[PDB]
Amino acid sequence: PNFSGNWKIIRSENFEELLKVLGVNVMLRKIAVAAASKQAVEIKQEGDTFYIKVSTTVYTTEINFKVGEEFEEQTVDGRPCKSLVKWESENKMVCEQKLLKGEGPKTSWTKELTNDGELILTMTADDVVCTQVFVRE
Ligand SMILES: *C/C=C(C)/C=C/C=C(C)/C=C/C1=C(C)CCCC1(C)C
Repeated sequence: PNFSGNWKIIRSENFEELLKVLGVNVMLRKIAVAAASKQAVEIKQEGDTFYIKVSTTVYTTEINFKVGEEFEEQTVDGRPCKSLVKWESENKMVCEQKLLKGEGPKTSWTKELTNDGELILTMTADDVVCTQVFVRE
């Protein structure tokens, strides 16, 4: 594969419905949808080690992991979790998450590089799947 690059969002679907499952109230959901439309992702991949920076206009967060090794990050709605990334194929990885504290919907995410040069991110809470599509800058 190779996920390395600077990626800019071109499409974002079902993000509000995801936030709704996660308990976010309507006005905040609308503002978060707007923020998501400015999302940028920077990736550096070395073998199965990933450094990922996801940002919007006013916020930035860094995700560092190695495939197959547990790490800590946060769920979409901001709750600390334990995460584990595995490959599903040559160019797709899937992350399963578990809340460090309490209960909540079952969340996960995937990243995929398509043959047409897009990066597809999916984020899931229970039955609801958000799909976001990026292209290289
Ligand atoms: C591997 C790529 C991942 C895990 C991308 C994670 C992206 C986020 C957690 C972004 C979340 C956002 C919200 C929850 C609302 C505001 C808009 C975003 C895109 C910053």
